[PDB]
Amino acid sequence: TVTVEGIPFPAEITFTPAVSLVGNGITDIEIHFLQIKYNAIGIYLHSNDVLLDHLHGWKGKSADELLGDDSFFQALVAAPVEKLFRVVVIKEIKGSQYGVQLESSVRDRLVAADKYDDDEEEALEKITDFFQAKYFKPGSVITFHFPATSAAGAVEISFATEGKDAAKMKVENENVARMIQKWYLGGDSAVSPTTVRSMADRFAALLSA
Repeated sequence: TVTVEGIPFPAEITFTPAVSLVGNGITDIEIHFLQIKYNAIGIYLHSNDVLLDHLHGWKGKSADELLGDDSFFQALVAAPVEKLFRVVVIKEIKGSQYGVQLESSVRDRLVAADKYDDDEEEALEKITDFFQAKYFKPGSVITFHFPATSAAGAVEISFATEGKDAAKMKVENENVARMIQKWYLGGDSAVSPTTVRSMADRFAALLSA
C-alpha cells in the first residue's frame, strides 16, 4: 500500500491479471499563488516482457533522461499491455467540470493528428454525458481500464462513489481511447506532471537492470 495525500493506493490491483503501480501523483493547479489539489492519480501496468521489449531502446537511461524524452512516454502509451488509471477525487467538483476538461483535452489531441471526425465525436459525447450526471464527492474513484489488446474487452471507464454502486461505461473508438491515454501518460503534455515524474523514477529502475 502507498498513500498519496493521505489517500491509500494499492501496490497491485489484481482480480481485474497483475497490474502494478508504476506512477503516483496528483492533479493540481495554482490560482493566485494557491495550490488546488483536485485528484490523486495512480498508474497501473502489467510488467510482462512485452513492456520491457517495447521499452528496451530506453534501457540504462536516467529518470531525467526519460522525462525529457517525450518519445519514451509515447512508446509507453503504445505498449500492448493491460493498463489501469485510478483517479481519486480530492476536491468536490461537478462531474461535468471534469467532463469538459476530458473532452477539450482529447479533442485537441485528436485535431492535432487530424483524427477528429464523427466517430470520435460521438464517443466523446458518450463520455461527457456519463460524467455530467454524477457529482464528485471526496472519495469518488474514476477508473480507466485499458486491456492489452483490442480482442479482450475495449476500454472500461468505471466510477465508484460512496453509497451507489460502480457505474461503468465502455468505449471502443480506439482514437479517443489512446488520446485519453496520452492525457495521463504524455510527457510535457500530461495533465499531472507529478505522476509523470513518478513513472520516470520507476521505469528508470527496471530499465537499468
